[PDB]
Amino acid sequence: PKIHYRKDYKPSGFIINQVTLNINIHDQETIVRSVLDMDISKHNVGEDLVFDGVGLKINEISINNKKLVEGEEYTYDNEFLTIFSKFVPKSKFAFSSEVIIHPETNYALTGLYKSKNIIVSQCEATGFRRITFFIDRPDMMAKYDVTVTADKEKYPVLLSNGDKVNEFEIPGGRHGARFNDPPLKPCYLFAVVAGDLKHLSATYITKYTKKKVELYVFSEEKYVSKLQWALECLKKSMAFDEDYFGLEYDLSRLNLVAVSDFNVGAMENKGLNIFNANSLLASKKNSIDFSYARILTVVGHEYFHQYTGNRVTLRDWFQLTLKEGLTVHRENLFSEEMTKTVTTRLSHVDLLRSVQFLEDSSPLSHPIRPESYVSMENFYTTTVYDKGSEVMRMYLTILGEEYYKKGFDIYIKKNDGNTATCEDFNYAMEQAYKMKKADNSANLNQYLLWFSQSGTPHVSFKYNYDAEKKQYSIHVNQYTKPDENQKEKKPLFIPISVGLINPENGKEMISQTTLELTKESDTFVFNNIAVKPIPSLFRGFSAPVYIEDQLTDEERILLLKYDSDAFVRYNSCTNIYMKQILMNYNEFLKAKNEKLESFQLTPVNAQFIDAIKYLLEDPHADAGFKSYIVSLPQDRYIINFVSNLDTDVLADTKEYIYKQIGDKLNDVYYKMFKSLEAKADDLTYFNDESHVDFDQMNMRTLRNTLLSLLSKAQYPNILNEIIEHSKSPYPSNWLTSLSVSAYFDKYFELYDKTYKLSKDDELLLQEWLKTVSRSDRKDIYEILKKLENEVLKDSKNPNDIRAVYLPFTNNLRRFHDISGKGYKLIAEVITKTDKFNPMVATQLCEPFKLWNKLDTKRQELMLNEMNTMLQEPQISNNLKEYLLRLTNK
Ligand SMILES: CC(C)(C)OC(=O)N[C@H](C(=O)NO)c1ccc(-c2cccc(/C(N)=N/O)c2)cc1
Ligand SMILES: [Zn+2]
Repeated sequence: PKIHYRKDYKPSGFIINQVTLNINIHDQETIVRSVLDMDISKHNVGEDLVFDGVGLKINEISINNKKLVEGEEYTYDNEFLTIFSKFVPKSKFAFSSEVIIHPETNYALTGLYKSKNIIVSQCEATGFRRITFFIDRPDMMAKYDVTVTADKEKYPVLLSNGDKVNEFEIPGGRHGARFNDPPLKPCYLFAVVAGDLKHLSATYITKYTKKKVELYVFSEEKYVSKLQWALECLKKSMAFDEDYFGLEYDLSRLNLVAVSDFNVGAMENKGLNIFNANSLLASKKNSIDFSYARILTVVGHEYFHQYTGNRVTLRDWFQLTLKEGLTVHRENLFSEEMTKTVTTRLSHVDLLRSVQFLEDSSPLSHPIRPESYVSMENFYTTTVYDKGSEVMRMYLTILGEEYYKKGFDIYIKKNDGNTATCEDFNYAMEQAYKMKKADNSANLNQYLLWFSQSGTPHVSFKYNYDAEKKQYSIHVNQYTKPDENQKEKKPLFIPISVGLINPENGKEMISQTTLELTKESDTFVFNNIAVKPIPSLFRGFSAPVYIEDQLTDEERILLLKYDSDAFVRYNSCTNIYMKQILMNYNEFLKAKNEKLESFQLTPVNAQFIDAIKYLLEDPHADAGFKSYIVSLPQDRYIINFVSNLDTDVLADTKEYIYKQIGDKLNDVYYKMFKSLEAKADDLTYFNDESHVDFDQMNMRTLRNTLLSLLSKAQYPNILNEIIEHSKSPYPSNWLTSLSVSAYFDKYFELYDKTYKLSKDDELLLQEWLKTVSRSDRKDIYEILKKLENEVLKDSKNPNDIRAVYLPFTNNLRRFHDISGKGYKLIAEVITKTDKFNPMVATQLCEPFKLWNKLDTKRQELMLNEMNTMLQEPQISNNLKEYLLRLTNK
């Protein structure tokens, strides 16, 4: 297993100036002819000419139109094509080859493959080598001339990068299309699409140069009615980059294409963005509410790549976070601006502190710029993406909006058209930092540690207030636990957005302030503070850290009710919950360990419950925010704070706490559920696909959250509501009716009803599968078997497989069954999947990421299944490398 180190980057000894492709698609095979106009670089030392090439069937390879002979002129081991230096020209030459590939049987969805009746490519990161020979790395920039030929009635629409410069008929019912793309690009941005595609279209006129841009969104004919929202999102995306960053699109046309089989959400191929259907297609009748935020995010994300990734590209894959962290950040700014709801920011903090914090304390922990990799197909992590985005966001927090826009523009203008590294971005940010602090001595050298240091920092606080002096002090400390990446952790540049709240009237006591913590510890002093304040710390979650506020629950309740920052309120509620959870947890744990016949539990803080009621009953309070405060922290967030977690005890803890709050607030819950119905389920714009109300969807979220709480509590005659709910036109509602009916005998009745509603829409059925998978059923294992036999079968669609199993793995009490049958089940699915799609197989490994955090019994159970998987003879390099690192081998 070859290990690539970041320190070992060297430019190639070769140059590829021009690529000329002929891709001829037939039913049983695809013939790929390629001419590479190449040259010798200044770093050449007379080495062999080595091309990447995986799974290629060689018909003929040549140098300068002279046929090459296999044996003494070249060798091919199905991974590398080696041409011995003796036969490699000393100056400009042409390499050519013809290979046969097989998209119809390519189930790994990398390279060229067939998704239902659409031929589609996916080349990032190392997929182009599966199509033809190439030096498959992002710093090999080349021009592209691409011709695609196929059967006309099966594949009337042909697409590739650049301008379509020719269309022509071919004897035998075939046709061809030529695409020339003069600007240089890395090969991972190459794309080709063929199929019977239908489209929606629009023309966008850019803000400053008034350039006309054609916008096309494609899908199969059956789902062409689900394309409208996507087109709107694209328009919104183009406008935002124009308005915020002053950046326009530079090409004449942009195509968006949905396919049913895709490993991730989407891909940013130049002028030809390719989407997982679930991240591009939606209609109000056939999609749940989450689809609309999802499409906005993903469409936006791939668009923003056009600058941060496509025009300014990567030198090497170790710089991945430079285009991904930055593009996610750009997407967050976009989505927060589009939704105008505080839950947008809250949701991505919620995801970070759950999933990413878990990864960062796991054996898989890595910095956002790793020092090494084996399998590139394991490189695209929540750390690189989501922690990366938070690191990119901190630049904005530190600099402020004005100087950030300055710094960002410096980055774009200086690096446009060439490759870049993380240092290039920090440099640009540093220039703005100098201008902001008004001295060229200031620097951001320490900030670079955010790129190299792994692990989540802990930030803790202590306070002093001198009433006579009117002087307030915040003593801050930071620490990162040592791991396998750094034995010794260094202090980071941590920006702490703070406010001081007067507890007597809830007013701000100081102006907007961002504390710059650059040492292991510091003391921040504030003068003329009239009264002892309650500190509002890390507003907007200004740094990706563990926040230890050391506040009393009384202080937290006061912030929850009266603070101005949405995150700090949400975090205060979170912190109150966590304290309660930890307390009830080893009360239950002690009772179990000591086998007590009787024991006591500490009740939920009564004033806390009162504060929740206060906020819920406030008509001006945000519905989305409301849904968060009545929900306990994610299981994967809680696990970060408990050693040897007994999942049964945690389940009992959550049950007690939910019941405690329910016993006091169920009447309030029911009252709100009924009073919210009118506005939440308003059908006024149900048939307007371009009208999306994120506030209204948040109202539905609240109703479905409340209904779930009421159903679990067996609230009087709540089954009546559930039945009525199932008749709602909104899928979010009638799918909710299915899941909440799990606590009643009408479950399988709604099972059949909702299935009949879902079965004729590919994406809707997958949402139905998710709903069933996450149903709180005691017979969930029997139900899964039913899904496998009657619906899933031997589908290789990643959307189907993920829908059936992933939500189930979040069933705390059932997936972590002490028999280990849950671990056994998913491991079977992983091994089965690994035989045709190694990438999705590692995705299915996610439940195991916390294995060393559980109780000793469940640790062993999980470790056994992982070792069983590791011992599969046909295990992929992909899965093997992942499980080896996860199990510390
Ligand atoms: C949700 C979000 C937009 C953040 O991520 C994606 O939907 N896709 C990411 C991305 O950065 N898009 O711009 C993504 C992640 C991994 C990959 C990827 C990496 C390595 C291999 C493959 C591949 N060949 N899949 O079949 C795919 C492609 C896109
Ligand atoms: Zn991306």
